[PDB]
Amino acid sequence: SGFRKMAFPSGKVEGCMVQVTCGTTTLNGLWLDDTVYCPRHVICTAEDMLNPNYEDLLIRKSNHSFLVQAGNVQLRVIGHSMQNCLLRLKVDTSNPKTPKYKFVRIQPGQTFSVLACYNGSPSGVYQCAMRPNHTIKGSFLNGSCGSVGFNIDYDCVSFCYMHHMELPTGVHAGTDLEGKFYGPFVDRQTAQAAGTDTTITLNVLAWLYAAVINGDRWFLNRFTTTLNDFNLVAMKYNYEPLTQDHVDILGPLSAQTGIAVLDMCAALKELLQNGMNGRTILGAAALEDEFTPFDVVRQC
Amino acid sequence: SGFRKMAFPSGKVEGCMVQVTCGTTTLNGLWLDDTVYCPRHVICTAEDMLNPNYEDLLIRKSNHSFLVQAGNVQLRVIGHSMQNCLLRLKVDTSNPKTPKYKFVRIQPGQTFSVLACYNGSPSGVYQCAMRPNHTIKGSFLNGSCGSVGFNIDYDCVSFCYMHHMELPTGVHAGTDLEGKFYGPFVDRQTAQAAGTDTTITLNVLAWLYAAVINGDRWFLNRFTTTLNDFNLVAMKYNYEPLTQDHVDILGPLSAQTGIAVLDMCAALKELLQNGMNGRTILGAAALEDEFTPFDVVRQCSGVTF
Repeated sequence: SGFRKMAFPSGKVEGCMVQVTCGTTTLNGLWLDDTVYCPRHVICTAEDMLNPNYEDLLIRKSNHSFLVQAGNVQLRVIGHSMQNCLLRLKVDTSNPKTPKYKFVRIQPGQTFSVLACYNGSPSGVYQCAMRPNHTIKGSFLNGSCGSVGFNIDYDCVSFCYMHHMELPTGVHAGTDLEGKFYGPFVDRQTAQAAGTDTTITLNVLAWLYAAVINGDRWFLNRFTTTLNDFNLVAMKYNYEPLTQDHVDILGPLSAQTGIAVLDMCAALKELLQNGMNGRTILGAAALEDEFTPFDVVRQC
Repeated sequence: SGFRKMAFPSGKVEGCMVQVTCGTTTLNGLWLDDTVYCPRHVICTAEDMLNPNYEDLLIRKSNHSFLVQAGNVQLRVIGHSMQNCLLRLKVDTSNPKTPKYKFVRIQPGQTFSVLACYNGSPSGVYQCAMRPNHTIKGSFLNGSCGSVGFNIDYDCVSFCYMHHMELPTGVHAGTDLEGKFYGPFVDRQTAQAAGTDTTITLNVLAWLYAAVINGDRWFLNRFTTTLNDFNLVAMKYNYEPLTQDHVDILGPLSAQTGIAVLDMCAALKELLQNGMNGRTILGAAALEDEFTPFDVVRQCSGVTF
């Protein structure tokens, strides 16, 4: 009955991780059935990343150029095709561990589990949220490229992210499982930057509801607010504006705590204005926003 | 790379999770080769939790009393025996997913990952620490009893925790995989409470070396301290006394940054006396105490399994 940053169990994804090498470059690939997805920049080398032409680089590559490996075993790549920023290699072996899966594109503010990898082997798993500026603040040392974010519903894995690169600020950028980047980024060593990021207002409130559900109700107050006035304040603090939609989503949690949503806004409003009094919420000494209402409901 | 709180990949432990039932009581079990480990209070029903005689209740228990399930399939239990607060069920089938493994008892301040399960099916994995008062600030709903905690080494899974129960505090308590409780707790619905917690000073130091490694180093200074002086401060802020033995466990991290342990203590000392000044460390508004010296080497030196 506590509150941990939880990830989905990583098992189904672990049995999908492989290693993909081209010359001196190695990163991670996701092996599903007879297909291996990985970031297309596994083909660039040195003075390529300096704006390269992937069509041009790919056409010059042969199926034997790709050294794919599941543990000891190489897998024979018997075909390929680019799809936006991914490579979709074909192989002569099917992965018997392939779980029920689908590809989904995820909205900013949502969360997922990341199984970080290096040379095809799992290092660790962790939960995070897609920032509103489309970056993710993960733990990603060079070589982790091709790690995947995923969600798990019952038996079925929804892949939503593959890591590609780190930005200057030190945050990370990637694509869905169809090669589409998240955010206005390109896989080239051109100097790009993160859009400004806001705090995920919807998540903070869910987190605050999770505090209450756990016997922590010190931040609560008696006043209320309109949606209008809460936004006027929250946006001053670089919080994302709040929509009636966001309010409804908080419906079940309010029902469960008895605390009205705008009242909880009134609480957050006060927390934003008046520091935090050195007090802690769920052990945190700042406000958390990498928890969705779904998550809170799930864990609590 | 940022710096997150990572759990170990849970696949190998997922492969050993099962469902154990005695009448109405359904919890989780750990299936290794032909043994299933679960908390012995699975035998209890209702007010048996109120100080029960496990020795006598079990004497009346018969093998087929136990309903053990992996996925849809039933695992025939063909024998049982108690080991402190655990049941050891014998089954007719060796677990084909049994990983290389061992049991170890963990010490206060050490960390590990928990795979929280329900009806023998995993729901989530997270990273927590064994508190100084011998509790764990976990996340458990009812049904999670039998959920296990582990660390992985190369290929070898080290099981160190099996969840039994929650305290009035909202914290959690359970055993090593030999049935031995952590701290002074017994598996009975009686009146037990956790002692006051302290901040795991060793870990906070590790967390600070971590920051430095990531180039987050605004908090260092050109000064040092003694154990005694650092301890006279720490203890005012409810930090655990740092021992010479602790100092040695930081050796790898102090060598990799070339910053002496006592030199970092002096910086910690000043963080305590002067707060953080609105600034952050690894983006955190506060000091982290649940990353071990080991966790850091691991996560900052891309170690896989």
